[PDB]
Amino acid sequence: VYNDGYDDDNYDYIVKNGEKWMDRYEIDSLIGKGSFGQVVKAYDRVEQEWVAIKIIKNKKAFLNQAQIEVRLLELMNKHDTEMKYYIVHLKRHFMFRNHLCLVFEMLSYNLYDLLRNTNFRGVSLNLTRKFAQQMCTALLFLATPELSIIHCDLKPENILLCNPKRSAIKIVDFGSSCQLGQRIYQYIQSRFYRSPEVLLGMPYDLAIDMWSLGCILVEMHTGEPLFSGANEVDQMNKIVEVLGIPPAHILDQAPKARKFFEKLPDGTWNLKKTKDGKREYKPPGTRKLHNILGVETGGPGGRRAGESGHTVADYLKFKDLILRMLDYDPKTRIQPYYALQHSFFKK
Ligand SMILES: NCC[C@H](C(=O)Nc1ccc2[nH]nc(NC(=O)c3ccccc3)c2c1)c1cccc(Cl)c1
Ligand SMILES: [Cl-]
Repeated sequence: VYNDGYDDDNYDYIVKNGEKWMDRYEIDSLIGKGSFGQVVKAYDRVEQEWVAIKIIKNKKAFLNQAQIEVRLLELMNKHDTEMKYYIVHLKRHFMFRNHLCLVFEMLSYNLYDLLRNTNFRGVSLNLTRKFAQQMCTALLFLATPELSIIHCDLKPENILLCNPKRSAIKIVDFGSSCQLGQRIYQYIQSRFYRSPEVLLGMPYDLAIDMWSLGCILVEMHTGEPLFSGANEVDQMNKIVEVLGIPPAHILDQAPKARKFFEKLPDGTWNLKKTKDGKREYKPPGTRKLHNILGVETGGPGGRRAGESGHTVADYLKFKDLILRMLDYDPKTRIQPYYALQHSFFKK
């Protein structure tokens, strides 16, 4: 028996359709599972609305981290400006049957579900621009000095539509987030969206979220992850195919440089030597975003040829923004305020 029969063997609450909690919430059903717990849909009798309840796993390490999440959600939800409306709203939280429960405003499907719905053809450049703009505005809000919040797990599954037929989005899952100067983990971010500084074991700041955004925006237009590594070695090799070897000044300070690269007597770096015969990656920097995006050939896979809103000029602007978001140097990587001034967003 776990938690007196209330929990399964993975620390999760065994959800039961129709259950009424605290003479207030009427559980409709389980609507998602993840590493930190479950999200159920529930009707709130007192406020008379549908809400999403995240039931955190009944396990100390999960509980203690989720408490950092709550503090951050409360700090974001109360901070004064209107940019705060890109962040999901925590309505309240309580303990129930030894689980921490967070009650959220109801939202629709995530950006991954949207892509799946197009059969991974990708969404239009116009829709991509709308998501990009909203996300940069969310990132500008997190960068406001009082908050200085690093999300740490930006990816299509954590950006949700408010309404399934409309373009407005919100960011969820601050379960791994921290504030600048309160960093506690080293292996963070989903692998495909993971930044080079984290791969390399280096100190990291808010710039890691802009790296993830760049990866996300390409994926949303092409339908396909930009850097789809099966593990860390493979993830760094895939980044290198597109962007080249990272600059000497970063690798010279990187504790995990030698997991992926080796230093030559001249002071320059290469990828680590591999078995004779064993070709697997394109040579450094020869997989061009120019071709992935199909800038001059009708978009990703030619699928946008002779469509409105997908001109060569449009694509050149989009490509420039993306490369500025995928700068290897977290100190010169484009910051949210300047990204919003990019010609890609001109009216
Ligand atoms: N890294 C995944 C973060 C998600 C997540 O979707 N969290 C949400 C937070 C707040 C929220 N408010 N409304 C939501 N809507 C849905 O979950 C949903 C599901 C299916 C179809 C429409 C909407 C959601 C979802 C998640 C999913 C499953 C379990 C957890 Cl513990 C977290
Ligand atoms: Cl969440």
